[PDB]
Amino acid sequence: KETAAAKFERQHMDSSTSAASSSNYCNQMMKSRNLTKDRCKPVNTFVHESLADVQAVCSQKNVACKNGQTNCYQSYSTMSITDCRETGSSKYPNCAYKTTQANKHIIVACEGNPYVPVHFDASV
Repeated sequence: KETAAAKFERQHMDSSTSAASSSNYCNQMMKSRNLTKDRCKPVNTFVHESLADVQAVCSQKNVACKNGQTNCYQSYSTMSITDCRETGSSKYPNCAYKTTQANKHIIVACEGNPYVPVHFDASV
């Protein structure tokens, strides 16, 4: 099964472009990233920054998540993003989206495991 981290890259990362190049960006990207495979995902954001810069947000500003959890982080700087929002005519399998370009701070939930001892090697 696809990992949680890979699924985030698939749904949100587009470091290959600096911004949405046209009004059909979302229609194309929601389809090519499989976000319209079985249903039309309603709202989705793509981030036009390097994978290193997006992963770095996990060590930036800790803020509360929408659901009340405490593992969300907000980027210190704004980032180039594209908001994809379904239009009213959107009807699976013919999903349809409005593309909006923005420069905003992103807020993402991060997961990992702390760097801790896992084996005892020797003493000296």
